[PDB]
Amino acid sequence: SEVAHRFKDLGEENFKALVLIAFAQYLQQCPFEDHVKLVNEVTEFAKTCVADESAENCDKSLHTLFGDKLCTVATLRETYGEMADCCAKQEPERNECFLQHKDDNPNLPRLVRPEVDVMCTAFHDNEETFLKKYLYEIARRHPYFYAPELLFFAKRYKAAFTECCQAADKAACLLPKLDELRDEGKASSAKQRLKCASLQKFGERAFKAWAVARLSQRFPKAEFAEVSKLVTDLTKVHTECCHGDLLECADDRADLAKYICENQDSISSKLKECCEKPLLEKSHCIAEVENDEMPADLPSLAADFVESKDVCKNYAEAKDVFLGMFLYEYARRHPDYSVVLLLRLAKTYETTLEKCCAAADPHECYAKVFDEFKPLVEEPQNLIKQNCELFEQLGEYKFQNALLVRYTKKVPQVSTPTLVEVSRNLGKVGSKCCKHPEAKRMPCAEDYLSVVLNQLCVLHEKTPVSDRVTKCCTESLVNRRPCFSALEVDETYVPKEFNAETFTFHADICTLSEKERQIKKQTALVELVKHKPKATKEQLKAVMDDFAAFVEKCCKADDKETCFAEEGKKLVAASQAA
Repeated sequence: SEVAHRFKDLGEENFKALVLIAFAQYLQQCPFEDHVKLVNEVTEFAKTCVADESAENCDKSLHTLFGDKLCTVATLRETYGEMADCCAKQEPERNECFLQHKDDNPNLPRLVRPEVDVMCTAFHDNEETFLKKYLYEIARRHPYFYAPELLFFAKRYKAAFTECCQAADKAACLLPKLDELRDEGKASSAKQRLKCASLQKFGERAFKAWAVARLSQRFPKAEFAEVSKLVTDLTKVHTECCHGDLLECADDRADLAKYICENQDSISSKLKECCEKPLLEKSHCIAEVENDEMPADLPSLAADFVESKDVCKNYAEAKDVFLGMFLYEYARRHPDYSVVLLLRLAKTYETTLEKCCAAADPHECYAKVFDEFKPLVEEPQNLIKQNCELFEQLGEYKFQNALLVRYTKKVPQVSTPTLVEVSRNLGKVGSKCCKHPEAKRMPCAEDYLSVVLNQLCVLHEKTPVSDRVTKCCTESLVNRRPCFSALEVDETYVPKEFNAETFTFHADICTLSEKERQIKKQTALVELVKHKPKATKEQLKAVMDDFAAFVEKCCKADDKETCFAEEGKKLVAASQAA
């Protein structure tokens, strides 16, 4: 009985909660009230199996069980359309299908939060339904959210309400909290999508190279045998979470947090503090702790990898073991390199041994490897340096604007919603990393960038429109940023004259937040570029400022919606002329 074993391992509580997330990530357009019953039904089942492993269907694979239930409601296409065909199939082709349909940008109502009073009440009336509703939405909206981590945010989102609802000034206690979780969930979300993308599009070897270089930077004191085992289990944890096996993905992520802690001394010292915390906080901590200190006396790399006359011999026997070794070593000494930079050097190295380990004399041709690493190391350091400066000058909002134009000119074929989302996020690299010593910037930076880019890649992949995007995204995971950074203004671009309406801002813009308002301004910026790419100097940065004026002005003209529309009509003529 697997659901019984799993049920035992996680406790009714988290079992039940994880079940809701699996379903809600498989069937996103499905109603909460429905997901609630199905989970209730699966939960009621689980229990009979705990009381008797020999019961009726207690021997089924979780997917079999989990899919028949999902299908008691998926088989209706006048509501769910395409999803019905997976229910036509069987495990494992059916689960395989389900995953194949997870929507990255569902056509879902934008979630708005009710007043603080409204919320705090609901919260007291029934905290369970209140939090169920949360897990539900966060999950239907972010189909690849790391199941285990979601249970953590859940915990944190609960205490916000508990604490803040007793507080004297509820709204002031709370608001900033819901703002922190919302903000930090998105980042989590994005980060995991990248782990699944790895696995799924590029495969396990890809992911392993990442986990090797990553753990190694974080645990430079840990042995390879050690770091290797962690890399194996970390890989199983994300495989399961990314291929829909969420209960066991949590069960295993627990075990790892336990092992790590149990073998604390041999991994890292910065761990002490996480290993005393409650299970969900211990895995989050461990998952996000800082890098340990580097060993006092570590050799010179060149010795075993470029000087040793038995490098090719060693590389040939077990390449992947020897190659992990290089990365592990190379990584541990440079926590100032982006992980993708690291993997780029491993890849240079690998191919460098393929070529050299067959040439007559091997020693003389690979003797130059680190010489090849060099240009690979400058470019990124020079790009973060360049984009940080621009940041201190323009400030965030404007910076994003510059990146919008930059990326819009680059990949014009792309949906506006997207260019506005990805570019605002690309933009956010400035406030995240430029506040670090020239040492910490590259790992913070480039990696941030990759997580942003993989966001595009998946939003674009849905509805593919530009080939250069598909190219840069499919060509190799490790070279995306360099790829996009390299692209230049698409001259093939066939613009769209000028829309009469899409530049008519409406009075209600005055009631939205200053965040959204920038998103409205920015969206039109994007549209601008998509009509006049050819010549767009500072002049653009100038036409944008009018609209900001136009809004600030017309939002306070005591008009009858008049000047908002009527000024717009004159100003759209002003922008078309210029």
